[PDB]
Amino acid sequence: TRTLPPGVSDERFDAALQRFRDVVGDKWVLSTADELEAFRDPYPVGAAEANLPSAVVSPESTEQVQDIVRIANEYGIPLHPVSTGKNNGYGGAAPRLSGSVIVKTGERMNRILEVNEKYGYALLEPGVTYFDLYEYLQSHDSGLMLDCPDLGWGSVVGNTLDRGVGYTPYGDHFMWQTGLEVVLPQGEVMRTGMGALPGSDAWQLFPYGFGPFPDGMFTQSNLGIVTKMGIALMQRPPASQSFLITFDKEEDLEQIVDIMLPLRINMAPLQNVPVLRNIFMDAAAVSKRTEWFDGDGPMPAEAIERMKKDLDLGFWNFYGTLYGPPPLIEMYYGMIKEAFGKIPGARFFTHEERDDRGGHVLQDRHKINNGIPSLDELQQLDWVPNGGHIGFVPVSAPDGREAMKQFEMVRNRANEYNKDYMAQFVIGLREMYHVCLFIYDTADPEAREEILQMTKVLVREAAEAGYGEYRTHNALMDDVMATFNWGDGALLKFHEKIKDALDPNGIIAPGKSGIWPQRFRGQNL
Amino acid sequence: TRTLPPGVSDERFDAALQRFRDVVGDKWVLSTADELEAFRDPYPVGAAEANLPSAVVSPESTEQVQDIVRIANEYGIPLHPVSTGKNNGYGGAAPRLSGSVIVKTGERMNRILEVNEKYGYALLEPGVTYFDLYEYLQSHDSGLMLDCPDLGWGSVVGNTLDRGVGYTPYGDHFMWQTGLEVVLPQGEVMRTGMGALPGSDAWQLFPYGFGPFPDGMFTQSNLGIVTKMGIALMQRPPASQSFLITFDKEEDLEQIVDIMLPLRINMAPLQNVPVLRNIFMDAAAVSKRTEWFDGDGPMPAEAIERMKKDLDLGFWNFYGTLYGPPPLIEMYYGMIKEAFGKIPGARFFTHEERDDRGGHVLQDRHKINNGIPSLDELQQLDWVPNGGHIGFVPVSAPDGREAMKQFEMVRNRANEYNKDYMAQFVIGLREMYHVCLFIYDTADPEAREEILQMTKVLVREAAEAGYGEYRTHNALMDDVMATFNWGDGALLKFHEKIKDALDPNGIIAPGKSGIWPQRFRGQNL
Ligand SMILES: Cc1cc2nc3c(=O)[nH]c(=O)nc-3n(C[C@H](O)[C@H](O)[C@H](O)COP(=O)(O)OP(=O)(O)OC[C@H]3O[C@@H](n4cnc5c(N)ncnc54)[C@H](O)[C@@H]3O)c2cc1C
Ligand SMILES: Cc1cc2nc3c(=O)[nH]c(=O)nc-3n(C[C@H](O)[C@H](O)[C@H](O)COP(=O)(O)OP(=O)(O)OC[C@H]3O[C@@H](n4cnc5c(N)ncnc54)[C@H](O)[C@@H]3O)c2cc1C
Ligand SMILES: COc1cc(/C=C/CO)cc(OC)c1O
Ligand SMILES: COc1cc(/C=C/CO)cc(OC)c1O
Ligand SMILES: [Ca+2]
Ligand SMILES: [Ca+2]
Ligand SMILES: [Ca+2]
Repeated sequence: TRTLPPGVSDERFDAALQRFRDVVGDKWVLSTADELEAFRDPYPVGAAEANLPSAVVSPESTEQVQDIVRIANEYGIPLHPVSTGKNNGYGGAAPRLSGSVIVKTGERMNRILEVNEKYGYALLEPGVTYFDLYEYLQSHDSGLMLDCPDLGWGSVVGNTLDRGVGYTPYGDHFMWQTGLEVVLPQGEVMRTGMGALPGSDAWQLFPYGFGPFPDGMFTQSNLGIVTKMGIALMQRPPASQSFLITFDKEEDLEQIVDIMLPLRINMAPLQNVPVLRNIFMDAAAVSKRTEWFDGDGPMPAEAIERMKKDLDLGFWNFYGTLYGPPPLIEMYYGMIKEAFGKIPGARFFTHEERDDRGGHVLQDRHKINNGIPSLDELQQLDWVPNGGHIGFVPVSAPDGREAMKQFEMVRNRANEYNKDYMAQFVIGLREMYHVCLFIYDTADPEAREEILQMTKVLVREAAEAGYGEYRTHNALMDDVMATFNWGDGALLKFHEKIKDALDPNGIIAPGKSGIWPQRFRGQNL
Repeated sequence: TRTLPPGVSDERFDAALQRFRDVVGDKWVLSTADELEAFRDPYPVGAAEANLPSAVVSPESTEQVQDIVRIANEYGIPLHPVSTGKNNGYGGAAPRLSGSVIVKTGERMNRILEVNEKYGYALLEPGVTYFDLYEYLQSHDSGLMLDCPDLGWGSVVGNTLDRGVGYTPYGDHFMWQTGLEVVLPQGEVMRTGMGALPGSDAWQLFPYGFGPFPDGMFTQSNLGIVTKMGIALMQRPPASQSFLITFDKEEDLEQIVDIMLPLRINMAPLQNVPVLRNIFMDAAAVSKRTEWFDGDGPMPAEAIERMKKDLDLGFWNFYGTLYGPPPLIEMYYGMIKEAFGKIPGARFFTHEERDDRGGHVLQDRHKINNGIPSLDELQQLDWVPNGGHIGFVPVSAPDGREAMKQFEMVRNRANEYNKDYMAQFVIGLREMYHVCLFIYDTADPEAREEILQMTKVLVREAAEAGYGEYRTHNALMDDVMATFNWGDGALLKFHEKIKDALDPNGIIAPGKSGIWPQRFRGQNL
């Protein structure tokens, strides 16, 4: 065929593409199947085609984004805005609504607009990756550090707008977000916070501004195209130390979480964001499945014990990092060794104590936790051939028995659909993100379908136990919004009413987070 | 004359009140001149009458709130929701729009719904004062501590909904707000975050839920009536120590702020929210103006010197608190002494070192910063007869020169309108609230008119320098919103579209933060 926006003829789409070319330059409008292939989900879900873009437009300026949005309103073209488009696990760059035009802001709006060393912040355009920001801070001998997710090729801005997270004390990216500039769905531009007071220098010093705080309405959202975003940057501490605790039993998870909470809730001695990764997650970072089990179905217990023995890891591996003067590091590490020492079999290693293959993960977290971006986690996709992943991430109370129950519910479905269960518990002050990566052969349509069906059952199963996900893939967005339905869907009704108010023609990423504007509500897609 | 809602007849109002009576009980609907006098602004601003309530309704439950809002929609009666209604300095309980009915949620909805010791949170109704919650924590041998403003008789919820602040590490109340329940302007009820997932234990554990993050839109806002709100509660540390640094010269302000920033930006050694108060603010807390000066206008230099000598305080007095094991306190306090000691005339005191009258402020801060509510600061209102105050609170970069120019700018105008300039800088990580309390004789019409015209001038002057206010009085909300006018007022136009979409009848607190629903837009008020 040719992929087209819903309701839009071949003819009117050709016209609108030429309007875009007049705004951005012919170079920067892609509309052919060979050109669009790189903007498909690199980790596709389900057997069938889905989430197909009709074109890709790369603007160079806030002004060009306005003009793009005006043209889109004139023609009823839907727009999916991305920064770097690296949302792998949740859809890649692909739109939720098939036929949408991707607006890749970060291809050319990729400039670092300010890094302020005195007050510790940055003012960024969407194309700035973590690597770009790191090389800038290194170049200018900065005293600041950034906060990055596991992979460095994403966007500081784009990750924030999906409320992603990293692992330093500044790991809640949306919390340290300060000021943004946004083009609203009919082309008007707006600045939040002290940016709305012209001549203020405090756009990136004071988040709230005056009046209703709106910045949160542009995260996991479709109320506009963000063109600038500010973010706080932490001073680098004078030293740091990273550590691993290996735990032998699957059932250790309960005592691990329970001892952790008192050590974490006051942000000391667990100063950073700890991660609790199972042996499958760690083995996937350093080895192929076939090294351990070349056979059929779920991995047997003896192969698991071989994994743990060969890598000298446990079933549960705790990674953390301490910052500050060396005496403060010694004391805190002492408190952490005494507390988790009560769990029989716990073994402790610093980042200076492990140079084997099993310690490759520890060395990678020691980078990530010190604001040094990395791609070594890509090695996880070599667990199986042509590997891809989807993120199933329920929220869990920092309680041992609730975690244990989430672990068991998920592994039981994992086995049923013949998929390994790799887990990374990402631990905040009072909440945990229970990251379930399902790694699968993207060239196998049967595997792709099992992944769709399995995660659709897990969304439902988790919700029936009172567990929701914080973030999800294009293919699960409707399902996941449907679980947040207290008061006969009051939350969704709220978002719809606001969407239709700011977006009367229904242009911006329809269906993002399950939020469709009037003209699409009631169809399949 | 009877105070009536705009456009509502005497007969339609009387029917509407009776319907209110059928919902909450006849006891809980005040409407006579005598019953209303107590709900007028206790610190009135300007000579003229303004902000008059037409009635006060006191609901017992969320369901009654819903019914109140439905009746209001049917009769076009505007509703000013408040919790305890002690927003003194900003209007008290008085509505922005005269003729509004106050919905005082806190009078009967005053119950603590949950205090969770393990995860450290509260779930509260709007009527829970800081004293009430402190009493609960004391009776239950709680290991938690709250965070309170200077006056403990206000609402934890209400203060949060105006983005008020306290002085412990949890001093940013909105940040630690986690979950709320709200009756939207047409009577439907909604829960944010994990509260939207039926059966989740995580409403007060994970703030964001899924999809766009809305809770900020209900702060300093008129998009609904809030009926429940959660907030995180910090663990009480094993020890604390408060301290006072006195600085001799007016001109020291610049050096105090510039030495302060590097000790504050990493939240250590300045772990709490330091305040920097001037000698008038400290004298007003412990003495009357006439103890220093009886006569003509601004206070002369000899008299200021008498206050400093008699109270053993400086012109600028810096108050902080340290928390933790005594080794840590001592380390941090040694760092604070070594840095600020570089300013000639700096003098240092811990809370155990001063039992004189000048030390009463230090001892009050020592309570506040340890989560112990107080009404001692009410004494500042005895500076002059029939004392009242208004909060003019521009935001400042944490920069000595910026602080100095704000100080000079406000003092010049204070002099010009024959008022004393009481200052309390409230110091965040990257920003300062420059609290300018103007204390005045509320019974004197010319004094009230001076307050109105001086602060009108100050809003305009500050914004011409690139400064805005974080919070303001009823009388200044249109002037302050008007300064945030980047891109031809994009911010206010964004808020009005949301306002008109969730409040089609224009019911909830019209004019709050200068946001007026369409049916009032264009008129005087
Ligand atoms: C092995 C692996 C590990 C991972 N680890 C982590 C981790 O530790 N933490 C984590 O957070 N994620 C993690 N992820 C997920 C993903 O890699 C990152 O979150 C990634 O940074 C998101 O993609 P991005 O930065 O390119 O954002 P984008 O793809 O550019 O944006 C994501 C979404 O935000 C919205 N958006 C983006 N830009 C705009 C804009 N200008 N205007 C409006 N809306 C916009 C759109 O909805 C878009 O689809 C991991 C993924 C994998 C496969
Ligand atoms: C001497 C002095 C010192 C002060 N110090 C401080 C200080 O340190 N910190 C500080 O923050 N303030 C301070 N203030 C300001 C004020 O006294 C307090 O902030 C006070 O706690 C606010 O009043 P309240 O808690 O009763 O809230 P309320 O008056 O009950 O509510 C405040 C506002 O929030 C909104 N609101 C409240 N409840 C609801 C609801 N249920 N639904 C919808 N909207 C709602 C309304 O717009 C309402 O007017 C001070 C004032 C004085 C005079
Ligand atoms: C903490 O959030 C995430 C962490 C991770 C961590 C992956 C490491 O195996 C992945 C994600 O999406 C695919 C996330 O959203
Ligand atoms: C920090 O916020 C405020 C502090 C204060 C502190 C007053 C102490 O004199 C007052 C306010 O409004 C009147 C505030 O909004
Ligand atoms: Ca338990
Ligand atoms: Ca009923
Ligand atoms: Ca300076």
